[PDB]
Amino acid sequence: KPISIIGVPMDLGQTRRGVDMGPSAMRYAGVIERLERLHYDIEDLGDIPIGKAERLHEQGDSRLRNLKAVAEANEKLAAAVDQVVQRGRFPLVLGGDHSIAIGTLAGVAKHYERLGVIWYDAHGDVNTAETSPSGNIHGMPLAASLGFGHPALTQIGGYSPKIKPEHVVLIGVRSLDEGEKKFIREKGIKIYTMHEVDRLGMTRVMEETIAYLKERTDGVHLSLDLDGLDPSDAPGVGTPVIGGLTYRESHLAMEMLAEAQIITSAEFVEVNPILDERNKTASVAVALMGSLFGEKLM
Amino acid sequence: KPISIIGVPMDLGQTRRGVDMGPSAMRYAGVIERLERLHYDIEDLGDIPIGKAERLHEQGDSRLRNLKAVAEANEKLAAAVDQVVQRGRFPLVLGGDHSIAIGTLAGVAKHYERLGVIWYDAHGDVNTAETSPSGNIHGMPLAASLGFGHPALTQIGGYSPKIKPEHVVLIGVRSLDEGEKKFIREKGIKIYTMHEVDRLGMTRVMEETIAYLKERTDGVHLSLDLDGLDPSDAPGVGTPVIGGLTYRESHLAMEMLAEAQIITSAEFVEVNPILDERNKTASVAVALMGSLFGEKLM
Amino acid sequence: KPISIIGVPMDLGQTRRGVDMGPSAMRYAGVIERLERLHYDIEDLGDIPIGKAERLHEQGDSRLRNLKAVAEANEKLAAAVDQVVQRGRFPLVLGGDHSIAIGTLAGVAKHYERLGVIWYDAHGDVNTAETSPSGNIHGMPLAASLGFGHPALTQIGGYSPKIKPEHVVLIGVRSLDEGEKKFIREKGIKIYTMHEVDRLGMTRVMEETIAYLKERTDGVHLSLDLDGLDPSDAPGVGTPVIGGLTYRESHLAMEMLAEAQIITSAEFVEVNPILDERNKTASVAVALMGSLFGEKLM
Amino acid sequence: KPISIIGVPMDLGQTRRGVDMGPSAMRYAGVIERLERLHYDIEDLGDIPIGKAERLHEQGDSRLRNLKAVAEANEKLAAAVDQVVQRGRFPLVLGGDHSIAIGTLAGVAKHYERLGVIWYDAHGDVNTAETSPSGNIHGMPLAASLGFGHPALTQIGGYSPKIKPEHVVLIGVRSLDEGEKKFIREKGIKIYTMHEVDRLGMTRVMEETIAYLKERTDGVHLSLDLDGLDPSDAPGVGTPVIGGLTYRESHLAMEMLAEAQIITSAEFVEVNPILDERNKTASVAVALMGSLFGEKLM
Amino acid sequence: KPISIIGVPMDLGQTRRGVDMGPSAMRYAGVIERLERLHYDIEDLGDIPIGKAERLHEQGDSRLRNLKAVAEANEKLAAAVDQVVQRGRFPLVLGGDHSIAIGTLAGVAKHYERLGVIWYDAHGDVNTAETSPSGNIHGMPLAASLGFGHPALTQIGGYSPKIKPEHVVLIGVRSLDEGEKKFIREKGIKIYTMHEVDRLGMTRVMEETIAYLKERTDGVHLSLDLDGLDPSDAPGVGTPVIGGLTYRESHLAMEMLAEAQIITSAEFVEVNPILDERNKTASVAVALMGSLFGEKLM
Amino acid sequence: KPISIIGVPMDLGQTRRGVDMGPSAMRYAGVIERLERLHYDIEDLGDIPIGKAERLHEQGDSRLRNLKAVAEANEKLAAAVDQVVQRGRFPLVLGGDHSIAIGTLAGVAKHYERLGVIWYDAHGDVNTAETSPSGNIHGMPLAASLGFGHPALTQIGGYSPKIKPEHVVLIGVRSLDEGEKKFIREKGIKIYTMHEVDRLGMTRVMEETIAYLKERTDGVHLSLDLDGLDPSDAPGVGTPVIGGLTYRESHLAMEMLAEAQIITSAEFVEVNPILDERNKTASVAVALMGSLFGEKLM
Ligand SMILES: NC(=[NH2+])NCCC[C@H](N)C(=O)O
Ligand SMILES: NC(=[NH2+])NCCC[C@H](N)C(=O)O
Ligand SMILES: NC(=[NH2+])NCCC[C@H](N)C(=O)O
Ligand SMILES: NC(=[NH2+])NCCC[C@H](N)C(=O)O
Ligand SMILES: NC(=[NH2+])NCCC[C@H](N)C(=O)O
Ligand SMILES: NC(=[NH2+])NCCC[C@H](N)C(=O)O
Ligand SMILES: NC(=[NH2+])NCCC[C@H](N)C(=O)O
Ligand SMILES: NC(=[NH2+])NCCC[C@H](N)C(=O)O
Ligand SMILES: NC(=[NH2+])NCCC[C@H](N)C(=O)O
Ligand SMILES: NC(=[NH2+])NCCC[C@H](N)C(=O)O
Ligand SMILES: NC(=[NH2+])NCCC[C@H](N)C(=O)O
Ligand SMILES: NC(=[NH2+])NCCC[C@H](N)C(=O)O
Ligand SMILES: [Mn+2]
Ligand SMILES: [Mn+2]
Ligand SMILES: [Mn+2]
Ligand SMILES: [Mn+2]
Ligand SMILES: [Mn+2]
Ligand SMILES: [Mn+2]
Repeated sequence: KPISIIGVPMDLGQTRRGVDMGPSAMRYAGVIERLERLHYDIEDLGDIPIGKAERLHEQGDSRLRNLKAVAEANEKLAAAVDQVVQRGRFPLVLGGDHSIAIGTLAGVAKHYERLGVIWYDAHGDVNTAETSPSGNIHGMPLAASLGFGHPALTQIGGYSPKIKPEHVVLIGVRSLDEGEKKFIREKGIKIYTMHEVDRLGMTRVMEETIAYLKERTDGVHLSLDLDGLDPSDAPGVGTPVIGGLTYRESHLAMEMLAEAQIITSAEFVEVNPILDERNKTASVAVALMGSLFGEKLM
Repeated sequence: KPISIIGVPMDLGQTRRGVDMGPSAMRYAGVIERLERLHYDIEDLGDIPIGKAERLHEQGDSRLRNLKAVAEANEKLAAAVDQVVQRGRFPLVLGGDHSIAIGTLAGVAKHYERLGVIWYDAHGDVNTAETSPSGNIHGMPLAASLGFGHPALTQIGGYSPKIKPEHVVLIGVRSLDEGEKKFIREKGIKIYTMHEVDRLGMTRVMEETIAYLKERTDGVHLSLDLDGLDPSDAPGVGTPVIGGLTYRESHLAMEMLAEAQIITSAEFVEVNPILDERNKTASVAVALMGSLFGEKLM
Repeated sequence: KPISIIGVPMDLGQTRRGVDMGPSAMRYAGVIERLERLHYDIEDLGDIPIGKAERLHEQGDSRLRNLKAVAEANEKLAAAVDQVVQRGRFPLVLGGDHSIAIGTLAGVAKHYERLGVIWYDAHGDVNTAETSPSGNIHGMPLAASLGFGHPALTQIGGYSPKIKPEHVVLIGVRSLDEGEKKFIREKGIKIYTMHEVDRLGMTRVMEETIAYLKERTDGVHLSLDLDGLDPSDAPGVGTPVIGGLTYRESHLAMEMLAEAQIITSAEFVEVNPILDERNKTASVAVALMGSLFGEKLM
Repeated sequence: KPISIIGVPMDLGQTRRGVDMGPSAMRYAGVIERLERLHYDIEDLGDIPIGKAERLHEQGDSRLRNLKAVAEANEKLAAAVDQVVQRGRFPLVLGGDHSIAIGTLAGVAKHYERLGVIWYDAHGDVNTAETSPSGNIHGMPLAASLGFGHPALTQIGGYSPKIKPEHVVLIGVRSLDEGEKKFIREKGIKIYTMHEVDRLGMTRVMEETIAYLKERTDGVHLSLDLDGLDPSDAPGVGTPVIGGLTYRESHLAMEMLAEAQIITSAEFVEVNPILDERNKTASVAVALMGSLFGEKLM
Repeated sequence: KPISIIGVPMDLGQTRRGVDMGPSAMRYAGVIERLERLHYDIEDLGDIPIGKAERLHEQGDSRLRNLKAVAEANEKLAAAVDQVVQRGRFPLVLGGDHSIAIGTLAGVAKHYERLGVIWYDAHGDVNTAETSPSGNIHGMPLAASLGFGHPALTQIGGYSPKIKPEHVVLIGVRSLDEGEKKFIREKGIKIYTMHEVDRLGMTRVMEETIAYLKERTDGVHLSLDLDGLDPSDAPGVGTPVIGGLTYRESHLAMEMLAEAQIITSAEFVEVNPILDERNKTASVAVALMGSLFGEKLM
Repeated sequence: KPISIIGVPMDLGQTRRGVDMGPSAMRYAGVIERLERLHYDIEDLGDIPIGKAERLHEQGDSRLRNLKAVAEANEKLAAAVDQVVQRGRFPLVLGGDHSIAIGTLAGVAKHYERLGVIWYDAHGDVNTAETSPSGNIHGMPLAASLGFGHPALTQIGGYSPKIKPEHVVLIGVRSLDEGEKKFIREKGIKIYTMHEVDRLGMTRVMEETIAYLKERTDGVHLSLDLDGLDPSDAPGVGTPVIGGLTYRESHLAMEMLAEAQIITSAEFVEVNPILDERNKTASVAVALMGSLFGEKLM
């Protein structure tokens, strides 16, 4: 299926500047060339216009920092993504902090009976203004997409929820806030923390994830945060957490997903050139995209 | 069970200075705060007074360097540990070189009918003055505790042996002197070298270890030497050996032990701030203690 | 004098992508905050719109790569800069590759009888299509400003030359093409290569430079390329050359310039976040700007 | 079986200078002492004389760089190796780029009815002048030994082919040219790329490899290219590819081979001191040789 | 003159733990052997007992963190130092944060009519509770010794001030708070910031410093903070500031002081093993002490 | 004057293996191409055959390790060098440990009435079997050439001494054994240790050196040991000593020598690829040769 790339230069979901340079860092890491080689009809729809944040003290949210600008940028993204899907193309969203997942899922979910989600990440991203310890919206996209959070976030695209808890699989988690542990536990979300990855191995984790979703969804969205990889492999992220997934485990994951042919949309986020070492993180993302989209060693 | 921390600023078991700073390096890495967060009644009983070495020339044996100071400090440690156990508290000993294991086991073992031991280490520590290639007592604590070695060491606490060979499990070993291989083989001590870790995987090694001990001991003492981890993960040790256990394998091990609820005493040793990089090793030790004591990602 | 910042996201002057992210990397390194603290009336006029390059094979220049887009972007910059000067403000241009110096000098020079230039750089940037070994325009701005090169470049702003050879001082040079050595020699341009910096010392080099220009110009433009600093101090540049000026020599230079009060316009260029280590180079630039604009240790 | 070491200071199989220093870098890393310690009768037959290449423009094929010199040096190697085998000794060849495998296999194969080969490498080394993207002969030894390529290479030792496709096992591959993928696929060569190693685990890949070959060969030659290991473990190679085999996986592999007792000849190649960090790569090779030849941790 | 070493395991002058390990890190870096080699009668009087701080909320001033404990420990130090001077020995104090200078100067100054001070540091350490931006007493010792600050600090040893402004020389300064710049300016304290060191050169700064003090004091105390050196040379400090003095400049400084024979007491402070790389900073301090005490290359 | 390169793969003057790879490490760093570019008639006469060391036990002196092999290789070198000089060519010797200086000076000195020597090094190399703390001949070449030492070394080439003490200038020294300090002092050899370099500056040291020699010699031999540079700039040496000459000071020195036109022979020694980082040291040596032989930045 033809691919359409949409860059979302978003950093309002968190406080570290530079993550808005992620889309172009990845473009410069050769994302187009990489995919063209796989003989794909690849189109780059450019970047979503992101607005600026007003004085924190002058406006609305500390438990929900930059809510208006984040909700507006996400409305735009949701529309762009909805259109690509309508054109029968695969939407490949390049971030940008994880708050953009709200817009991506808003544009995709409407097109599926039961959209599944694989959240490849070191965190849960299931906080609400009530549970968030930072007020950073990039830590709330999954919860918001499940229909939990501020209506400005849960209603993007004009509907909610975008997905169901039983159709979500978290992989690589190693940092959850107490409220999130409760959320995950209570909503019954399938989660493979680093304990399970270490204990079962990435092959088994992926086999189970693929079988679980394939068995109950009609589409699967891959939401990959580079912080899911160990900081030694992906240093250019704002919220690094040691003891993460390796470069190889990640390529294996992408290769098994490609093999399964279940991924119908994807986004690579949190690439921050300014916290990186010579674009290493953007390069890992592009390599991972190569695997996801069909590259084979043999 | 409430925890009592006992620091043992010992460096007389070997020749590299600085390992006596281990206890405070770990305190500075936040060992108390870390454990308090797990809702533990944690108490820090301070440090065991360690004496200074006698004239190297007038000293008893080059095969048993600093024997008297080491045996004396170990008598004190054994008494302090014995008391904690008698008070119904879990003794958490922070070293200090591995020779302090002699004192820790002397204070604990008397309270169990069949105390088991998990020796997480890159070496065997089962040398005697006859087999030791260095004369360093930190390479003899396991043998001494099994009743093999100089009486000044084997009789600490007034009894011997502290444990039986069939109740010991070595994990992560990758450097054994010939006499130690003979000792292990002949005493029939269960051992998982890096070959078995690489071949079987940490999960299986831990499962087997836990089941083996759970099946025949009434208490288990964890004796963890930071040199058991790869020098890239724990550079601050006096006897580093490449090709070691990773950060994740070590957390998995601690998590599986926590889950099993078999650890009744523990000690983290050989942290040397002076051979380290910004307290990285003390930090790893504290993180490992967090997993051992119940932290869960989910 | 009030400062007006103009970002020029230019990378068409050379081939390494990412240098177009320099303006924002510096903004993120805190350029505004830094200058505001010096109690300056600082204004950020945003970025100059840069056009895209057409197929190399489809258009005009290999000895003059991206000539049209480079000349057009420079016309825009020249206008923006001209306006700031007319408003009686100091133009502070943030790049972007060095080809933007063509536009900056085009906007400034018209306002001075004898504008002097200090070219802080590892190279000479005095090539023409005839002498250029790469066809990269970022290696021709000085020559073009002196009136030597393609008319599309020498006539920006509608006049030429912008400056005279006798009013130019090169500092930190350690890589000159043969044609450039001839150019410098023949035009009689004052140059302090690393040999002179090593031999005389930065204090003497700066004293002489300041006295030389102060004695014959009515304004001095500082054109600072980060590659002038050693790659160990400023790794984020496309054309690094070892054995460069140190962090301290650079701050000394800026401090002596501030003291002299001869700098009437300035530009910091070649900052490339994508070839950098955690924004180190953008940070050095901002620190250097702090010194240039008056910061004092005492 | 006694061992005879043969150094082959070859760099003509590729373009990076320095790989000719590999034999001595390994000698300096202690290859002799390491093996003597295992109680081996070890003999160092010195180095095979390598000639200098003729003028490239006067050379016969650009798709076959340095063909004459490489074929010549290979004839000499084949003779020396043939002799060692005839003397009832194990030939241990130290390189030198991988093109020397042509000579090693030429001297060995003639002595076996069905010689098996384990190609521990990141590449396939199955190119021909037609498929080679570089013209570097170090990327053609496996194909040449299988009887595919220039006769100057396929006829070394006066016979062909040296081995059959069904007796070859590639391990650690992560970089194959299209022509090579077709070659491997069509010749039906057993291959375990990083996908399989990641998916199945080294233990299983080795068990299967050993069982497969043991079941159909009368001798097995190990041709180990240090680039098979991750560049972080073995940086001193001319063709590094990230996402490689770890230090531990490699020792496990060697240990399982030693255990199986199937290796009848071996060669360690591509060590380049000039692209290395303090002889790290030569040291790894020597340590792997120690495992291959019988070292045991327990 | 015989030397008496006094360790002061102090970290209460600031907030980073570990600087209390400085005295022993330097002992382990070989301070005694180094000095014995210079044929000195060296004596190690051990460490000054430091108390623990009282509850912050129950403390008297947040602008003066740990005031009681710091003042107490300083009284003890002053007494020990006073005693060494009375015995006709040179007091060599090892820290420990810079707040200990209050105690060192208190024990020394009383023995001189006009004690001079050389403050080798990146900061001024001339803050008061009013000007301090942190409330950390390690940033107030110079002012306190000059008689400016809380009486608990200014009256240590029972007298004040210990020294006069005209007898103080600051070298290597590159970080002064506004209040401190005003203080230095108004008290007329001689200061050589990095600008002067860069501009004049270390040789000239030292010649002038030595001549200035030699001309008006009857004793000179060297108070050397390792943060005065660049963080690349001395990473183990709590308040690092880039663009510092080099390893060579520091040895030159010590060598010129030794040559001048004006140093009558000294202290090396802020060494923090826990923020260091393999005891590098403690080693630098010891090497500098070797130069200060007479080592000569020729 | 045409240049003739003579490689001397010598490591018998010391104990660390690998320095014998120095000549080719430098050839691989492009020494020929570098000099050809300067329009030199450059000829590479290959390498001097070096013999293997005798049984350590049956060897002549532990105070003169490998004396016979070292003296023999030096006889050969002296002859090869003597010939080059007789052919009117400049002898450029590449080492190899510093003991080869004995042979280089033996072949050159006979052709001058008063040959001067510039010993660019971190050590003095003026030990004898009596003063040597190691027995390593690479620490005795200067003394031997001055006629002090074992006759097997002092009589190479059949005459002695090769040079006079008043015609020698040591630069960069920072490590002298006591006997060497006495030797230097008593023979009245001109020496600029790091103290003088730090105090006077490289420019002044070079000016003085050049004038001193120019005023009394008819030829000057440059004997440059890479250990003269700081280990951070030249890590690939067997006897590194911190606090050395920088990359720039070394280029300045070479440039001033080139300018003076006094160097009539030269040798670059102690490059050890095996203790280096990606051939960095050989690269520095080649760059230095480029400056020595006339390269100019301007
Ligand atoms: N997309 C991310 N990087 N999320 C990190 C979230 C961290 C933390 N749970 C928070 O809510 O602040
Ligand atoms: N299997 C693992 N890698 N576990 C990591 C656990 C780390 C630590 N105990 C935490 O809770 O953050
Ligand atoms: N606890 C330790 N670090 N032990 C290291 C022992 C090393 C060696 N086996 C010895 O006996 O000397
Ligand atoms: N499975 C492993 N990691 N084995 C490591 C063995 C290394 C080497 N053969 C030794 O005996 O030291
Ligand atoms: N602004 C620059 N970085 N210029 C580098 C120019 C390098 C070289 N002289 C060229 O013309 O290609
Ligand atoms: N004084 C200096 N740093 N000179 C550097 C010269 C480097 C080299 N000879 C060149 O021409 O590029
Ligand atoms: N032995 C090697 N390093 N081979 C690398 C081969 C790389 C590539 N397949 C080629 O044929 O050029
Ligand atoms: N299992 C793995 N590690 N696979 C790595 C594949 C990397 C990438 N897709 C390639 O073809 O180069
Ligand atoms: N001894 C020191 N490290 N002093 C640092 C002082 C920093 C700052 N001027 C303060 O008063 O907080
Ligand atoms: N000569 C120097 N190195 N000056 C450094 C000054 C740095 C900067 N202007 C500051 O005030 O922090
Ligand atoms: N060329 C050298 N690297 N010489 C080092 C000499 C070191 C010491 N002075 C010795 O005589 O052993
Ligand atoms: N000016 C210098 N850099 N001197 C370095 C001297 C270092 C030390 N005192 C020694 O004798 O080794
Ligand atoms: Mn996320
Ligand atoms: Mn141990
Ligand atoms: Mn430039
Ligand atoms: Mn290969
Ligand atoms: Mn201070
Ligand atoms: Mn030397």
